Amino acid sequence: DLPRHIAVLCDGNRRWARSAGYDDVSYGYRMGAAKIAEMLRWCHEAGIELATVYLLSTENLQRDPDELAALIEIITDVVEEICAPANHWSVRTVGDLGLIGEEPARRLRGAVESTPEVASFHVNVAVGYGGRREIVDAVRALLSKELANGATAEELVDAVTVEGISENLYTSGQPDPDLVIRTSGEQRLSGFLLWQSAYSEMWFTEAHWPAFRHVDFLRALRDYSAR
Amino acid sequence: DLPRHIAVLCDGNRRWARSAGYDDVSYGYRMGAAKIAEMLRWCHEAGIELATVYLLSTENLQRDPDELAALIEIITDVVEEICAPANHWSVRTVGDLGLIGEEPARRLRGAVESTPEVASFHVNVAVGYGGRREIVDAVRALLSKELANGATAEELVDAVTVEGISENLYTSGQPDPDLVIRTSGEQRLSGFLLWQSAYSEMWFTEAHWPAFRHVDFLRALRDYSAR
Repeated sequence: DLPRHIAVLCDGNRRWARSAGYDDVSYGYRMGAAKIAEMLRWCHEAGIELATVYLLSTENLQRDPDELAALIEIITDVVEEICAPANHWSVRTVGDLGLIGEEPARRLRGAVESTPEVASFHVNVAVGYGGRREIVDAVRALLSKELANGATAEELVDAVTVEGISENLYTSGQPDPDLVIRTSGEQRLSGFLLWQSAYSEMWFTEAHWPAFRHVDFLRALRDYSAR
Repeated sequence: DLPRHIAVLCDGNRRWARSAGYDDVSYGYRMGAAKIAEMLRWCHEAGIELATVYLLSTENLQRDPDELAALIEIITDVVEEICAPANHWSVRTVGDLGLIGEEPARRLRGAVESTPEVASFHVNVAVGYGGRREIVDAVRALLSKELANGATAEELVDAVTVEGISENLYTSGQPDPDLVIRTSGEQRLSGFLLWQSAYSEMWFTEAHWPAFRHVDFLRALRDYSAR
């Protein structure tokens, strides 16, 4: 009836800013960041237990460093606001922080570790995230645990299961995404929460992320309800 | 401009049959089967190199046995027609044929093995297929091979890679889908070609599968191209 877990991909930050004729396209990320905060607030008040925001892809790391640095700092403010003690939200990083750089990773880890584990609203921040690699790391995690418990090489070949992989993903012990909000008219996949979102409802809007409004969010929820 | 690989999901058969007034939902499946044959001709003539058709999922295998019996008969005739040597189409099967009964397994496998290996047009038929289940089996094929190369327990733990899984799936050595077409307005995912379609375009229509027309197929290529 209500999504137990909503996943949001924020497409169209640069495209949005170019439409309005902003020469300086990092501006789009600032507005997208403001919007993420408002989205989490909407989710939170709607009664949704888990929201997963897409903050950074291995794709995004192919951008020009003059703008990537701006984007990395923006992501870090966003996370430090999500983790603010006044929210009392439980926060988890989904992805590798080994790709974003030393000082920002530090700031991000510091912020997320200060949040409670028990809460009524949970947020996953997807940073340094790729879906096929999540799956690969879940398999190696699974196979190290089996080796630690004393499995032989013959017994490992058969240790892999669908439950074992779920348990060893970044989103271990969480519900799978019930609804996947995709924006800027994008009907492409990104391999975001690739394994977990195998059976999620897709919802699309034409609006670019910085232009996403509460009225669009209620449309999303109604459409989910009506399916 | 134009897809190399189009994957198709044929939902709505039963709903279509009940919409037309039939007491027997097998009219929908028989009509879906006609539509598959037509679809494949369209792809071929349009210039598409690989088509993937989703014939039977592991979900579907839980049906009433007498309805599944009759569905699998329809699927078998579908594949036998697809493999007609007039076509000179290359056919692979994608999924566990060990789930559908021995006589259908034999008939299907002998129709496909009779098709050429080198052809201008390739067709995948997905029978007894599941996305997460396909990943698990690719992993176990991977580890099985390297054990046979005399790898140690701890060597197996590290052997799993993205490129290693891409090699051991049912779609081994084939291009990933560019475009994925789903029907009955279902904006779910159902894990069809989960790994391979991580970065594919999705195209949706409200029309049940047995109502699919050449014009929708044209609308799908037009949307794909303009994206």
